[PDB]
Amino acid sequence: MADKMDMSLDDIIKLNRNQRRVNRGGGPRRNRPAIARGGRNRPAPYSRPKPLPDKWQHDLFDSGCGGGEGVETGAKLLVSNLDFGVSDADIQELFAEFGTLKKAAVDYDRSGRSLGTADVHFERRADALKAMKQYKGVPLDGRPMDIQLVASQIDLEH
Repeated sequence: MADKMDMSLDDIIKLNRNQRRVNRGGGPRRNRPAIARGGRNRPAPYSRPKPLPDKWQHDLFDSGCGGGEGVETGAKLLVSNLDFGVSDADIQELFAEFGTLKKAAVDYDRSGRSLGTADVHFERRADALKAMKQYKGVPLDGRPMDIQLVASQIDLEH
């Protein structure tokens, strides 16, 4: 067997499969309340734990959080419907007309080059959602204007 040490491996099989790693308690049985270490007795007020019965959404982000990275919940708006000479300040004035703007600068897109398409950034996702619902489909010249949300309200996506 190339062992000459354990000798009876069959014994190991039985002993190791029926081994006990905690002879100071434990027991894989559903008889005694399994508090584990710090479960149950921690969030419980006194009567019973309250997992937030009026939870508006869910524990997607958490039951309650308040952090970030500089972009705690930044909203990126995509906009497309202009001419060519559209600059950052230009489209910024535009979405300012659409509300308090933080930053908005233009991009060059699938149409060859310039078109007015821009990146609009706000701190609020709903403001962006309203933006991408309200102004989306709204005619502006011979065609309706485009405005969609990216990396913002998409936090629901899992």
